[PDB]
Amino acid sequence: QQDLPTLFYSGKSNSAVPIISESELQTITAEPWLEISKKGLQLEGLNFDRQGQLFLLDVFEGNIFKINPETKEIKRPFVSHKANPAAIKIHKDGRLFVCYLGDFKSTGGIFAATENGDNLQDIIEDLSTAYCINDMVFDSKGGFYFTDFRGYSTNPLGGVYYVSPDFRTVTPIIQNISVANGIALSTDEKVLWVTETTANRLHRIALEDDGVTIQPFGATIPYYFTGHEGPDSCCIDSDDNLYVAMYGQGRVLVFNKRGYPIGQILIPGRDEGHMLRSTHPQFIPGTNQLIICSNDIEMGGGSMLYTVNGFAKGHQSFQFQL
Ligand SMILES: [Ca+2]
Ligand SMILES: [Ca+2]
Repeated sequence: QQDLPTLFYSGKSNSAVPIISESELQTITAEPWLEISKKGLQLEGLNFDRQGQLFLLDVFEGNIFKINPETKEIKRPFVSHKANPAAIKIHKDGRLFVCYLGDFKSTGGIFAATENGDNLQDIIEDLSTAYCINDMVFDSKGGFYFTDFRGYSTNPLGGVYYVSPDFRTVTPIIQNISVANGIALSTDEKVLWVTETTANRLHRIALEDDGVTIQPFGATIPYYFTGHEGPDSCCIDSDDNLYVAMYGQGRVLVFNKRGYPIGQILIPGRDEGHMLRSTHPQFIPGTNQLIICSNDIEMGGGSMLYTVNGFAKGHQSFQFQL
């Protein structure tokens, strides 16, 4: 697909530190790519495997879907045995890691399994930990950072934690976050991006070489989002731009490597209150074609994946590591 709405490095989108308002951002409207269901499913957790196949899920029913981007064929290999799964991150060894929220209070955690639902492993046990995990991102060593999705605006119970490659140690990276949601590592893995949903803030965290210590005055707030509900999941491209799905806003915002907004992707029907639940953005491996999932549960509609071409090709994350 080459005739898809595309984002270019023109105007202020090509500036290192653009001074601009959201209404002035280079904007494009996403094209419908594939309807998952006529029924309302809370789509989330987009992630491609080493073979370029798309894996995603729906929070409330816990269905795990596998999609052939080429044929548009949709399969449903298995259903999560844990309540409210919210993200899927594929390991370099092929396993699917599934972050779940549980009861939203503390019964969340992370489990791993084959693409067919076999060999269920408790990476982060649910009942023994207070965590309710929404997303995660693997570093090149096999360790990973995850977001603790808890609390609300003035009750910052959330935060970000790092799990060692052997999965035996959990280390706090940054805490006192009002519902940490989205998370991403820069291409050099020295910068961690985190979205705080209930406070509408974007966090940029500069890390030391050990991957756990924050550089002096290294955790900052480069951007204050606006509108109900707030920032959700995010991913980066090979140019270190950050794509942030805005939950309840029917759009995705794109920031350059310095945390400045350079692009905006609208979901068809948002003005009328449709498809406002845009939750996750992800690139088709080896290309700059972006997929975005959203749903019309609020308006009694269905679940749909949308698409556009981003500023650059998707980044080669952990599952694509050789
Ligand atoms: Ca837990
Ligand atoms: Ca999310």
